[PDB]
Amino acid sequence: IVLDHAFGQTILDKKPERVATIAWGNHDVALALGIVPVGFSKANGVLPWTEEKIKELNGKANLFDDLDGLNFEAISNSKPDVILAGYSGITKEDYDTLSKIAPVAAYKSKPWQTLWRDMIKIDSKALGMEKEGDELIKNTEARISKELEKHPEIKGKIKGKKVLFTMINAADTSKFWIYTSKDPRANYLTDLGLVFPESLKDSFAKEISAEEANKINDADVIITYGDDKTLEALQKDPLLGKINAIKNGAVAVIPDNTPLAASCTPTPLSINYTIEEYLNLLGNACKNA
Repeated sequence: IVLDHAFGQTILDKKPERVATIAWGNHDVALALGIVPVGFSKANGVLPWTEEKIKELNGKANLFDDLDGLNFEAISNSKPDVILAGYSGITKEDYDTLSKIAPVAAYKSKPWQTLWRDMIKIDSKALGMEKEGDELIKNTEARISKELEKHPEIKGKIKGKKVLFTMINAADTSKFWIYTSKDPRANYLTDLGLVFPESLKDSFAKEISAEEANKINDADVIITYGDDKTLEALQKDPLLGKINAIKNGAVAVIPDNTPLAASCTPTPLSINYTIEEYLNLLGNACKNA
């Protein structure tokens, strides 16, 4: 197997008997394909849906201690035939260091800029299951499509609505992050029927000033990580409270440090697990748009 990526070409094992994954989501792609990794990146350490699939494949979860950074000794100790990194933020040196252990399936373009469909495409190809990658993508799309046609009143409230995904901190509202269309969590919203406003363009996210906030003023609905005081807080903000979607209360707050929060960057396993919960949260927010 030949694989082209941001760092060149990778000769991969057609039948990898031992699979390691790093970064976010990559393990879910392997797992959704019936492969239990010999080790995958510990999450901030396993999400409910990742555990559910591991159990269903009669496996156990082996975790790399990837919090402070890549654990090169851990990945090496698991003895992989392939390292899945289709969605990751690896640097040129990361790729080189990792390549001394096993062939690496890196992202195609730039760090942290891989849509959930491409993540499957790269990770499945690196496992010698490119055709099965097609089916996984199709099955995942079917799950999304049948959820929206299943609840036409939620579909009706959210379709056509312009949306921005943000990271806002109540501690500091002078600066906040906007996720771009190259970000998997933002682009996922377009799979749901939402659209991007005219003020979005590259990177996966960009810092913006609250003065530049009137550029985000053409969004119908806003999504951000937060808590039960987030919306009330943003409405109280001298500048951010003047924004359309915030003023209207059309803000979808994803509870920070919950499984729902992690699923925002979608995998076929996470989508299958949290889409009802995610649509319900979006549905109510878009009611205020």
